[PDB]
Amino acid sequence: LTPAQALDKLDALYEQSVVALRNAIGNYITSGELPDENARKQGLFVYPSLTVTWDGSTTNPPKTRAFGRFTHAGSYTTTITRPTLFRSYLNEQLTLLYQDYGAHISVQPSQHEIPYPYVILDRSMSAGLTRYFPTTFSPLSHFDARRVDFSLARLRHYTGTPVEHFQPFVLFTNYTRYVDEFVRWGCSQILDPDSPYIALSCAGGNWITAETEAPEEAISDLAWKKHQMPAWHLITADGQGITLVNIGVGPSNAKTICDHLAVLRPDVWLMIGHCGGLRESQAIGDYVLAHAYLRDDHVLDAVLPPDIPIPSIAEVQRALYDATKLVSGRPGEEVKQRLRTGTVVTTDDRNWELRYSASALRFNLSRAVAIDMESATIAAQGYRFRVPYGTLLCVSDKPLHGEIKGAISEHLQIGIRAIDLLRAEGDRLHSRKLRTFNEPPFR
Amino acid sequence: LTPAQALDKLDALYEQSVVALRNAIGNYITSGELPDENARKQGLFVYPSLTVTWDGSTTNPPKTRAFGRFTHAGSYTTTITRPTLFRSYLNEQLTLLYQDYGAHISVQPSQHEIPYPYVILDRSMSAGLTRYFPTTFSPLSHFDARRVDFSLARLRHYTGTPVEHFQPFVLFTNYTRYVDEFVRWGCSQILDPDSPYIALSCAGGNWITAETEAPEEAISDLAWKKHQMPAWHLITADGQGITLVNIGVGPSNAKTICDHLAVLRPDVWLMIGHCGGLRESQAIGDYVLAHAYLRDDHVLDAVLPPDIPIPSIAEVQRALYDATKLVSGRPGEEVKQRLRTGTVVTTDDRNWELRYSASALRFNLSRAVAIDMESATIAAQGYRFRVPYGTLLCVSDKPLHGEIKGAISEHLQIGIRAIDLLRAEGDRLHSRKLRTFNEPPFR
Amino acid sequence: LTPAQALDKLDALYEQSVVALRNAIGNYITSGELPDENARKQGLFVYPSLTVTWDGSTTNPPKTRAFGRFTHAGSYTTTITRPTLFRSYLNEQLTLLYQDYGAHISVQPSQHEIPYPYVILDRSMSAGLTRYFPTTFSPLSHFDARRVDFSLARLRHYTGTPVEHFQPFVLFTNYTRYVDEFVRWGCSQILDPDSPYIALSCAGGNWITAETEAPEEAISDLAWKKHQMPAWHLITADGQGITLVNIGVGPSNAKTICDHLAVLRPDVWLMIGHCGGLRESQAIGDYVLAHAYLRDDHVLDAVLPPDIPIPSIAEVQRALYDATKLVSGRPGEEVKQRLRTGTVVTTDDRNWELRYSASALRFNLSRAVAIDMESATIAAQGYRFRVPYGTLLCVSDKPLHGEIKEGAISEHLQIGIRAIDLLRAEGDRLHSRKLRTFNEPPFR
Ligand SMILES: Nc1ncnc2c([C@@H]3O[C@H](COP(=O)(O)O)[C@@H](O)[C@H]3O)n[nH]c12
Ligand SMILES: Nc1ncnc2c([C@@H]3O[C@H](COP(=O)(O)O)[C@@H](O)[C@H]3O)n[nH]c12
Ligand SMILES: Nc1ncnc2c([C@@H]3O[C@H](COP(=O)(O)O)[C@@H](O)[C@H]3O)n[nH]c12
Repeated sequence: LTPAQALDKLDALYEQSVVALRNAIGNYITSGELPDENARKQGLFVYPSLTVTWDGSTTNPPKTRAFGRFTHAGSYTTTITRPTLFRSYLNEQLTLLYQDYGAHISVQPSQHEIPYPYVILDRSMSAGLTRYFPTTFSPLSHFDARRVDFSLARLRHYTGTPVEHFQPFVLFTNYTRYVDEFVRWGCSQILDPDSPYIALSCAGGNWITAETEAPEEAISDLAWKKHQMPAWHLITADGQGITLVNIGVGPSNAKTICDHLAVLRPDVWLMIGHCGGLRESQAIGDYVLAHAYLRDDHVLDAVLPPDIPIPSIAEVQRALYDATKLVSGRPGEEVKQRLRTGTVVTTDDRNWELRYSASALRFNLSRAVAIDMESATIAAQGYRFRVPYGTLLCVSDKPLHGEIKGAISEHLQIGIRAIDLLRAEGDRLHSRKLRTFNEPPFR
Repeated sequence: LTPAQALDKLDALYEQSVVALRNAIGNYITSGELPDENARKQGLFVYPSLTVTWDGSTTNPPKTRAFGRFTHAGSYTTTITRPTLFRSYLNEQLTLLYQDYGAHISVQPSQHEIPYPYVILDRSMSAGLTRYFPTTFSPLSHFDARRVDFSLARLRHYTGTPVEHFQPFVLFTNYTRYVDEFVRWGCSQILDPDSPYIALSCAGGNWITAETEAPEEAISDLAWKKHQMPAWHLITADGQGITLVNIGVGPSNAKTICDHLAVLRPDVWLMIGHCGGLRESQAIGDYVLAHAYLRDDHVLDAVLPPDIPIPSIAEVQRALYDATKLVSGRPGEEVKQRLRTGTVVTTDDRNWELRYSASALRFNLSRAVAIDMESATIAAQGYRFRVPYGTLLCVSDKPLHGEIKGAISEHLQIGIRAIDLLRAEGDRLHSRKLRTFNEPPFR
Repeated sequence: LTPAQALDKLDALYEQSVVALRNAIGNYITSGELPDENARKQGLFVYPSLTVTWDGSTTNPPKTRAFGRFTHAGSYTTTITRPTLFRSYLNEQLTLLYQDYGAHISVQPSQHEIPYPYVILDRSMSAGLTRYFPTTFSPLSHFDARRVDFSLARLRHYTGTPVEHFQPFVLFTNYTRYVDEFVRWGCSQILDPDSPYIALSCAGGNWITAETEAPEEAISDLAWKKHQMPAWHLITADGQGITLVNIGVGPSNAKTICDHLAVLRPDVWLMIGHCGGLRESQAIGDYVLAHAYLRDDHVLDAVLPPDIPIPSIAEVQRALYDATKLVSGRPGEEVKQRLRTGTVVTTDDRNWELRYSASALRFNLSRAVAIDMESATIAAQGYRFRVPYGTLLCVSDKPLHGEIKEGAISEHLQIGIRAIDLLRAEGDRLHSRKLRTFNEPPFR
C-alpha cells in the first residue's frame, strides 16, 4: 500500500465513522433510537488505524536525519484523526518511510471509538448520550487520535481560531502590544503582491485578505475577553506562514498552550517577550538570548525533573543571533552592547522581589542574566515534544537597580527574521538533540 | 602607585616574609629559639596585601569585557602569594584597572601569616613548630594567598611537576595512551625550529629540550606510581603552551585536580577522553561534543545543586567543532556521521550497567548521548571557577549494544587544534557567561 | 546425583558449550556461516544449570552455621560458569547441603546462552557477531554465570592478573609504598622453606618463584600505567595465600573493584590504608580501628540507603585488635595510646577542608575519629556481598590541627597480615550470621 493510497483510505474510514456517529446521535435525539452493539464492535464509530512495518534490511538508511527513522525492525501503529487536516504531514512522513526504508504501509479500523463530543443544546440528553455513546507494535507517532482530538478542541477554545489556520512557525509573546504590531505588519504584507502572505486569521473570527473591506476589523478588542490566549495567523498558499500566540502570563498557561500546540507538530516556536534584566550593565531595551534556563517554574517538575538539562538548539540560536545583527543596528561584534547571551530564570512568583535574599543565591549560582515567567516552560515543552525552540527576550525593567515596572517593532522583526532564516534553513532546523531512545518514526 | 611599582613592592614584602619565616624556623630547629610576638604582630610573617580602589567616575568603561571590570565604586583587596610566579597575570590585571578606570593601587602587609609548611623532622619538632609557628571591602580576586599556597603545594604533589611550568591551555584525559602520543608529538615539535615549543616538563622531573641527550627519558614509567595525576607541559617562550594532565578516573579526582588548577587561572581546559556510546547509530571511535550534562556525579551537589544549569561556552564549542572538521576527514555537513552533539551523563558508578532499568529512565529523559565519569565534573568546576571549558569525548564502547568491555592520535589532534583556534581567538575566548553578580575584578 | 558427579557434569556441559560457541564463531569469521536455530534452542551455547532440592525433613540441621543452610523446603537453582575455577567452592558448598540435609542435586542445560565475548578479530565483524550471536525456584548462589563471567573479565583488566591466582584473604591499600613492602616481604617468604608461600603473581605478568632468576623483576613500574588497580598474590599450595590490591583513590573505584572481587567469594577483605586524623590527641602514625562508618561517599546510596546501619564483624575486629597488640609492641591497655577505635568518615570530596564549617556538624554528630575515601565503601560492599570486612587505618595527617600533607608502613602492613593469619586459623568462626539476608542463598 502506498502513501497516497493510505491517505485516501484513512479519509474514507474516518469520514465514514464520523458520519455514522453523527447519524446515530441524530437518531437518538429524535427517536430515542440506540445503535446496535454488533455494528459498533465492527468498527462503526472507530478511528482509522495506520500501521507501518520495517523488515530491517536497507542499503544505507538515514543515520543522521532527526526524524522519519527506524531504531529497529517491527511494526509501528497509531490511531488517526482528521486525515484531511494532517494530509501534508501524514503524506510527507509516510513518504520518507516508504522511499527510504521501503516500509509496508497498511490502514484498517482500530479498536478505539471516537468520543461523540468531537463530531458535533441541552443537559437531560447529556445523561443518555454519555450512557449509550462513546465518551472520554510500537507507537508510530507521538500522539494518538484521542490525544490529538482533545488538543484540537482545546486549541480553538484558548485561541479563538480554527486549527486549520495554524502555521508551522510559531511566535509566543507575553505583551499585548506585540499583536498590534504583528497585525499591522501582517495586513501590510498582504497588500504587497510580492509577499507570500495572502491571509490573516484573527482571534474571534475575522478573516482579512487582499479583497477586504477596510482591514481595520483585524484586532477585535473582544478577543482578549473571550479567549485566554488569542492567536493570529499570517497564512501563505503553501501553509508556511507565521502564527503568533499571545500566551498571557505564568508557567501554568505556558504549559497549557504548548501541551495542545504540540499535536500540530510545529517546525519551531520562539519566545519573544519581556523580561527583567538582572545585570547593572543592562539597559532597558536590550536583548537577552537564553543559552540555558534556571527552572524555578515548578509546573513541569513532576514530568521533567529540574536537574534534567534543557539545552539550546544551535540552529535556532544562530538564527536568533543573526536576525538580531541584521535588524538591530550594524552587525559585527558590536551586538554585544545590545545583546547579552546567558541564563534566564523562569519563576512562578512574579513578586520574587519581596524575597530577594532567598533568590540572590540562586541568581548568582546560575549566573542569571534575566528573569521572566514563561521561557523555561516553553523551552522545556519544546524539548519534551521535540519541537525546536528558542528564546529572545527584551529587558523591560531592572528590578535590582531601581527601575522596576518602542523596541517592540524591532523585537518582533528579529523574531520574524529569525523565522525567515529558519524557514530557508530547510531541514537543518531539525537535529537529533531532541530525539529519545524510543523516538517514534514520525517527526 | 603603578602596576610595575605594585609588582615590585609585592615581590619585596613577600620575599622578606618568607625569608623571615625560614630564618625563624632554622633558629628554632638549631637553638630552640622562638620569634618575638611584637615583630610578628608587625608583619614579620605576613603576606603582602594588594588593594585597588575606584571612585566610580569614568568616560565610557568596558561594558562588554568579560573580566577586569568594576561593578561598583569602592575598594577591592586580597592577600597575595608568589608574586613572581603570578607576575604576568598580576601585571595584566592591574594594568587593565589602571588604564581603563584610573584605579588607585596600593600595597601593604596583610594581617595574615604565611603557614610555615609553604616556605619549605621527627614528631618532636612538628609538635613545637605547630605550637609556636603559623600553621594552616570586596574581594579583588577569586582566591586569597592562603588558598593559593594551599593549591600550589597540592598541584605539585598530584602532578609531579613544578607549578611554574603549567601553561594556560589545559587538556584532560582519562586514558594513559594519550600522554604517550602527546609526549611523542611534543618532542617532535621541540626539534622543529619553526615550532614555538621549546621545552617539555615531565611528571617526575625530566626536562626535555632541543639540547637533550636522547629524549627517550620523556615518559618515566615510575610517574604513575608516585603521582596520582601526572602532568606534562609543552612550554613556549611566552608561556602559552599546552598542559596535559592525566586525571585518572572518577568525579572525586576530577573535582580535586580542578580545585587546585583553578588558582593558576587557566585560559581554558578541555576534556579529551573516552566514554561509552549510548546510541545504536554510534560506532566505536566516533566523537561526542557535549552540549549539556546530566550530573549524576554527586560530588558537587552540595556547592552547586544539580538543578543549576551548566551551559556550553559557544566559543569553545565552535573551536571543538571546527577542529573536528579540519583534523577528522573532510569538512562539510558530513561530520555528522562521525560527530554527535548532545547530552553527556557523568556518573560516579562505573558499573551503572548492573542497574540499567533504574538508569534507563534518566538516559531517556535527558536524551543522553554518552556516559563517562569526569566530564560534568570538569565542566561544573570550570563553571564554578570561571574557567572556560569544553568536552569532546571519543566512544570507546557500546554498553547497551553488546560491544562492551590511531583514533587516539586524531582525537588528541582535535584537542590540540581546538587549543590553537582558541589561542588565536585572543580574548573572544572569555565571555560573560560565567560572570557572577559579585564577580571579582581580576579574571 | 552426588557432589563429585555434579561437578563433572557441570565441567562437561560447560566445556561443550564454550567449544560449540568458539567453533560457531570461527565458522562465521572464515565462511560467514551461521549457527542453526534448532541447535541453540537445544542448549548449544547454554550455561550449565545447578539445582538443589530439599524436602524439609532432617533430624537437627545446622541452626547456627552462617552459610550452607536452608530457610525452607523447595528447589534452589542457578546458572554456572567456569566450574574448574570454582571447583573447590562448588564442591564444598554442595557437600554441605548433601551431607547435612541430604539434598537432591541435579545438573542440566539452562535457558541462558553464554555471551560470545566471554569465550575468546576486526571491526566489520562486530556488527555481524552481535547480530547472529549471544551478546552482552530460588537462587542457589549470589551471582549467576553471566554476572560472574562479566566480573572475571573485568578483574583481569583492572588488576593485570589472572583470576585463578586470587587468594581468599584480601588486603586493600590506597598507598603505593605498601605494595613495595608487600612484595619484599613476599619474595622473602618464598625463599624460606618453612613458609607456605611458594609463588608471587605480579600485576603485569611476572610469576616469581623460588626458582627465579633475580626476583628483582617483581614490581613492574609499568604496572600502574596499564592497570587502574594492580594486584599481587602471595600463593600457597592449598590456595590460602594473601592477595593485595592497590585500589587507588575514591569511593567510585572502591565500589568498582569490590563489585568484581565479590564473585570470587573471598573469605575476608581488610582495608589497610592512610586516613586523616580528626582528634587533637592523635599523632601521625597512630592507628584507627573503625567500629562504624559515616557514609558520605554517595556512590552506594541508591542500592543501600545511608540510614541502613553497616555493623562491625566482631571476629574481624578482634583479629585486627589482637594483631595490633602483637606487632605494635606489647599488649595490654597500652595499645590505647597508639590505637583509637571509633567512627570513620568516608567522603567523596578530598578537599572537604575547603568547607570545614559545613562538615564540622557531621563530624561532631558522628563522633568521627578519622576521615578517608574508601573505608565505608569497601565495608558497605562487603556487607552487601556477604564478605566479612574490616578497616584498620593509619593516620597520615591531621587536617584540623595544622599538619596537612616509613617504618610505620611495614608495621601497618604486618598488622594486616597478622590479622589475616589469626582469621585464617580461626577457621569457620570467621563467617557469622551478621551478614545473612532473609532470602539468603544456600551457597556461601
Ligand atoms: N521583573 C520581572 N520578574 C518576573 N517576570 C517579569 C516579566 C515578564 O513580564 C510579565 C509580567 O507582567 P507584569 O510586569 O505586568 O506583571 C511576565 O509574563 C514575565 O514573563 N518582566 N519583568 C519581570
Ligand atoms: N560505559 C562506561 N561507563 C562509565 N564510564 C565509562 C568510561 C570512562 O572510562 C573510564 C573508566 O575506565 P574502565 O572502562 O577501564 O573502567 C572513566 O574515566 C570514564 O570516564 N568509558 N566507558 C564508560
Ligand atoms: N585528610 C584526608 N581527607 C580525605 N582523605 C584522606 C586520606 C586518604 O588518602 C588518600 C588521598 O590521597 P592524597 O592525600 O595523596 O590526596 C585517599 O585514598 C583517602 O582514603 N588521607 N588523608 C585524608
